[PDB]
Amino acid sequence: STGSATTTPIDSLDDAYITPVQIGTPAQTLNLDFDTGSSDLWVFSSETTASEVDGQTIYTPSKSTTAKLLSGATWSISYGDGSSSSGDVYTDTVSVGGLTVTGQAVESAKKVSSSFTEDSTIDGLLGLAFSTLNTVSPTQQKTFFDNAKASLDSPVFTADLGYHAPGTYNFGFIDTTAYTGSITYTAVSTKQGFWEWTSTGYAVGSGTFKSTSIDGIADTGTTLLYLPATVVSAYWAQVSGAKSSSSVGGYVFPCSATLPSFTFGVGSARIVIPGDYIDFGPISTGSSSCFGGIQSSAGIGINIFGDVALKAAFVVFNGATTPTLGFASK
Repeated sequence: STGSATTTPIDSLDDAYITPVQIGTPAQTLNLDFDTGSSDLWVFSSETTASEVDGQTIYTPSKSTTAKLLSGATWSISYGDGSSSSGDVYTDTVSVGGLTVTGQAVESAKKVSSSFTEDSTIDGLLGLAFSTLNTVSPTQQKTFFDNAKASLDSPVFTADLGYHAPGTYNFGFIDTTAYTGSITYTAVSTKQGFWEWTSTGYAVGSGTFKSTSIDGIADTGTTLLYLPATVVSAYWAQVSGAKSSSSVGGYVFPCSATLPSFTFGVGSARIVIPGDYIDFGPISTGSSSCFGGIQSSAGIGINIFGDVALKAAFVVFNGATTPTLGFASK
């Protein structure tokens, strides 16, 4: 089997991407944030605290003939931006882009933190990291990809995120029309439950490439590119007026700037992030100070190849017995 679904930016900055997911019988379609950095599929629901729902589409398990309470199971998760959610668990039929999993754990939110409430366009998350990170207790549950894997034509999914435009998540096949040149594959460590890999270095603009190992995670659920302070300083030093602002919470730059590109290494291959992808616009409405898309990972504890990096590439998440990651230009 295979699946293919379009993923759409939630706003003009590509702050996140949503992908329609069919849950239950008859189908209830919710727009979920596919997140290769976590492993829980959770949704706004009929059980969510009413004051914490503001415009989201909810899953109502009582209206699904295939929903079953997973007795005794609870979940609770916290994300890297400080947001969180928790609740109980159903199993139900879940389909993405024509690919169907029966008995998928659908984690129903009883509580969500303020930033989720405020994100009216995100109806939940669909985790695509390794199932060892799934938070369901006392019986850990498998991700959608883990459940679908055996049935897929090939045990892979791909992320093809658009810049200020829709893109595609495919399951079970590699669309050889969706990228240019060849796919370069690179080793993955699953020791921390992430799609963790090591970039071979970087360049700023038209500058020379610096060969240096940068361990980090391919994370579709994180907006920006978070890299070591040395790398980030070298980038922003090429933008007149750019500075790190403690009050804003990262590097800002004059909105009048033309940003240089940023290149990262994948083995001997190179992915180029155009400067425009690094612009996240005014820090507040009407400001001439703009927020940067490359930020320091210092104090996160891990480097994160988020959407800013991933949207510059066609990315293969290869879930073979020994997982790997592939990157191609597009």
